[PDB]
Amino acid sequence: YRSLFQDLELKKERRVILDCERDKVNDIVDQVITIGKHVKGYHYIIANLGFTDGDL
Amino acid sequence: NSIQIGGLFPRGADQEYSAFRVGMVQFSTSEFRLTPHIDNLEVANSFAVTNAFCSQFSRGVYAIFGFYDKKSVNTITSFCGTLHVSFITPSFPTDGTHPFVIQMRPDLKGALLSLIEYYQWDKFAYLYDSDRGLSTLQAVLDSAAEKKWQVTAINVGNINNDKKDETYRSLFQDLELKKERRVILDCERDKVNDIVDQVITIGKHVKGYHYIIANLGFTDGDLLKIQFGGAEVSGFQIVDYDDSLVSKFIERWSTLEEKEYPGAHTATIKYTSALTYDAVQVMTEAFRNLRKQRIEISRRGNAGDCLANPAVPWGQGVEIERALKQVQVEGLSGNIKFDQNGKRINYTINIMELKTNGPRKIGYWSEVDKMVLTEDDTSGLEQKTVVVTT
Amino acid sequence: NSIQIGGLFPRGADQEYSAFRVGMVQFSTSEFRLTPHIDNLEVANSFAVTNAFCSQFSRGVYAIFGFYDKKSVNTITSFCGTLHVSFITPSFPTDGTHPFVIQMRPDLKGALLSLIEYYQWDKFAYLYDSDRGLSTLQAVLDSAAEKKWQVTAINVGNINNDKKDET
Repeated sequence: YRSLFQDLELKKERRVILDCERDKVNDIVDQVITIGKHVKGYHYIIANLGFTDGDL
Repeated sequence: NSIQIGGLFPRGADQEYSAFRVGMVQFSTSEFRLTPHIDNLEVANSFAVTNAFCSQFSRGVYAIFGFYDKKSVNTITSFCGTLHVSFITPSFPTDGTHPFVIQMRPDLKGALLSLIEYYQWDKFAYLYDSDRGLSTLQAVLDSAAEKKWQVTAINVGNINNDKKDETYRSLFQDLELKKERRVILDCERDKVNDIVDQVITIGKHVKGYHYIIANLGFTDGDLLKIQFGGAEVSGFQIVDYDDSLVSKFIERWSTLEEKEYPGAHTATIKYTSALTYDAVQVMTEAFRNLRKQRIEISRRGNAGDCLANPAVPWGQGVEIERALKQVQVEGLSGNIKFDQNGKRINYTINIMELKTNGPRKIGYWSEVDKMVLTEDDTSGLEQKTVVVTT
Repeated sequence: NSIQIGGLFPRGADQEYSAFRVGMVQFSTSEFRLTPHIDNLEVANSFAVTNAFCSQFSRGVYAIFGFYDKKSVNTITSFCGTLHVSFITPSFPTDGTHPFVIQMRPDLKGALLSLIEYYQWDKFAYLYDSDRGLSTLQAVLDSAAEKKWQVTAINVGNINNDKKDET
């Protein structure tokens, strides 16, 4: 993941649409927390019906 | 030879009690047996402290040992300053000089000062908890007078566990008005971890922020949770794990069964417990020094009431302190020496920093040599400063 | 109905004890009269404090009176809290809600902050002794954060009286 989001930094992406399973959503959000890219200036879109179901 | 001593401990200080028994095992000798008198009374109640104190005084103990509250420190100083009973302590150093008050915890403030001196901060927020005493705050303010600092001190410690939440978000929002990038936390490890977690949740651990954790437990707390945030983090370590004696300590410390010694079966250890384990060594070293001096100390154990008026000090106990301060041996904290006031001297503390690979030392702060960088430091961005012919 | 009471007057506080005598005069009544147990001991010495305290406790006095040091506040609070014995003081108020504690000093900090607001100050020095406690310091700093101020606090009180001039 850290290798992955670093790659996003080269494009300096501020905008990402995740499309993953309830569990993968959790792990991804967690890693985003650890790398801290949940700060203002980023944005996300969770492509599933479980958006409320997720532990946001 | 039986040698009775006290054994005060706060409830929930299990690691320290375990390490204490470890001290009893490691340094036991046929020449004499130490005779601990364990008491797990709460530190919060000064009256209870008085109770245990008079109780062990009835025990006729030649020494007493344990932690103390900021609320309780004056009591211990009063009695030990009264009955001339020596008292070693892991806890924070006394703000004032006292007789019979040995203290295991190195003064920390000067290293903090030099640390700020290195980063050359002009202005910063300063959180603190009342329980360790505000003396550090008095120090940083005194420095602020000379060094011209616009420090913003705040106590977080009044907050309830029940609503320790919005109070934080409200707090850091207040920091935003000054747009502070630089804050020194000064809290106990639990509230340390909580505040760190809140910093995580609010996300203010990205690059461009910085922190300074004012305690010896800088490695003891989790930092993995914030290691990757990009904000720089640095602290202190009284206990180098790299030390051969220390790694040797780890070799067995891991081995101990969790049942018999809870909290002990781990790769690491809190510095405080380490200070306890060292303290027992110091005590025993002192008693070994006494018998060699052939100094009789067999005072009657029937000391009677500690409230006795007039209170009469027993002289051999007064002599004991004279040995205690003069004692010098290695410990988990490394070399230890005392002043005539019983404060620690000739000590030095490692300056930790967290890095993406993991935590690392960068230098050491002597009390006399102040800050001293290691040569371990590498280099900056060498672009070969692009040579340009003309 | 004579009623035994404690008496813990710090040494050198003569005017206070005299005022106590006047108080005994003004309110004396046939229904009951107080029975002071007057003592003049150092307020700093928590040991002696506990000594006289348990001494009057042996008397089983139904009330106790005297001052307390910042060093000793924890003592008397710990005892009245433990022994459930009433006590009265004119010493500076505790920061916490302690049972069986009476105190004649109104809190002064809010009026102080108010006075600050009246002058609409933004920056100032703040000399302080450590004796009455740092509560006012914590307060003025708290207001300093919110009101956006520039405190310059200094602990004058630790200075030795011998060279007390050069400092």
